[PDB]
Amino acid sequence: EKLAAKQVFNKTENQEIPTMDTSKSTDTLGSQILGNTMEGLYRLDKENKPIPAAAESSTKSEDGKKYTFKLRKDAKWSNGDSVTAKDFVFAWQRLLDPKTAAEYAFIAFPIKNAEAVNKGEKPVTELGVKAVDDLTLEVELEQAVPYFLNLVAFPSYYPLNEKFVKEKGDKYGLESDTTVYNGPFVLTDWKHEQGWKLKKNDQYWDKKTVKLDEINYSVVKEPATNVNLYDSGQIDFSLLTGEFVDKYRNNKEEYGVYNEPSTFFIRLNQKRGGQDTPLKSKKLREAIALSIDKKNLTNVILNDGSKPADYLVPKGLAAGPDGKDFQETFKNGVKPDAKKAAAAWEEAKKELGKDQVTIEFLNYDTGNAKKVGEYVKDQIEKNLKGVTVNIKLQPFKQKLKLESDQDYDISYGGWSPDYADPMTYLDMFESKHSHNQMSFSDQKYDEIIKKAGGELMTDAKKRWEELGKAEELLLEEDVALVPLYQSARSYVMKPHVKGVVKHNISPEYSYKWAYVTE
Ligand SMILES: [Zn+2]
Repeated sequence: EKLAAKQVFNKTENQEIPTMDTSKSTDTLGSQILGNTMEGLYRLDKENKPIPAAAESSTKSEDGKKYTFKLRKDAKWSNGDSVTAKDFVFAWQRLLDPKTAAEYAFIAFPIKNAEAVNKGEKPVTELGVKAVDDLTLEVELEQAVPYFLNLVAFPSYYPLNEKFVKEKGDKYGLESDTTVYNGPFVLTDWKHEQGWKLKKNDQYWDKKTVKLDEINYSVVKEPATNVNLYDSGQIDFSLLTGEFVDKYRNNKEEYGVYNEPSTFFIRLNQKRGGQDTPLKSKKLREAIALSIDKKNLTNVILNDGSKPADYLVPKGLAAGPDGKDFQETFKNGVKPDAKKAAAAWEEAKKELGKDQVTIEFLNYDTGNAKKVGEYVKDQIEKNLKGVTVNIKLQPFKQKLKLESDQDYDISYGGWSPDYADPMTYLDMFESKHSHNQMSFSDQKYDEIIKKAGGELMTDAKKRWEELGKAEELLLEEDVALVPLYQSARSYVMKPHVKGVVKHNISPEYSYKWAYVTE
């Protein structure tokens, strides 16, 4: 295993990075690039376990509500500034400051006074996080969270250089030269919708461990172009979907499958801007959930190890107090049936006072997402005779803004867990939660969801049954959204590229331990 001369890793992504502002990032792509150009207090190691990163150690109080983090004196930002505990004070106050309008403010609510800060009841200075020293960060929690060292390894908890963010203002995080880096790599040559480079950060304290000199990224939206780039040696890595999986499936040196605790689904928006949509109809939402044969979607279109899913909480995310997987236990979801779909759609005509309906289907502009869109559109139109579904392709940045603004009717999207617990899928759909984005509201659901939260440390077992009935109320009774599949990424990786880590929680990839052999 001899090191090569060129420590260069070439890949593609099929979207432009939405933003490099840590406080406003909502998505797995920004998380990937931030998770390689920043460093939180902790990071996930090669087997997804939280280890000291920007902190060199941490202590946990008797009652589990106070944390003390000890930082590295030699840690520096890419502009030469020392990484201080005040960078953690600033970043966390900025994520929660109402004026920031951060859609991920909620992931910091475990911090003391965080939700009061985000509501605007107390000033940001009351946030349960203090810089006693340049190298000592103490953090007070509302209550004990056993996976808190995991949460500080999540990108929304990454630090920020206040002086740099204040100087760049509203340009902060939109450009590679308007972002500053405390991670293993720096972001350079960020050509919007084209590509960007990760270069080894010479100002990083653990630069001795980083072997890659650069990771090159191109935006490529067509799987056929990705297979050509890989075969010609232009790139070292490619996801595989559809017919393109068949060619590589048998190659034990290069082919892998990433089995992701992650699900894709159709969002049903009940209120577009401030006007009701046909999706207010419980019978229409039921009819859309019954009309999609998911077996043909995953076995022919995806073709990559993805499993059909009637459930939202993915299999292998978390296990209960008896060690049984959450999704194997409850097996929640509506089972598709074309005939039940028709009969529920007949009922839906009376609820709405219409026999013909036009719903806009919001979709990614990538090659395999088009085929998924056309399949679902053909399934709904075929089984709900009189429904017109108009597909709208959008790039990811623009698609995420339409969703957060609720300027859509139905949307195809996916959720990657923020933590190894079903609440990361379920909490989204409580009334007025940041990521509902479909004006779905059920008082029955909100009560059960928030009961499960204080209960984890007290009555963990009752909580497990509570969340199972809550997903049941959400999928089968209310039919708030339509799950499609549990994701599994097919890929090829060149044999000479070693040590690349796939994670269950974002950042999805770490490259700091990756190296190239000959
Ligand atoms: Zn290579």
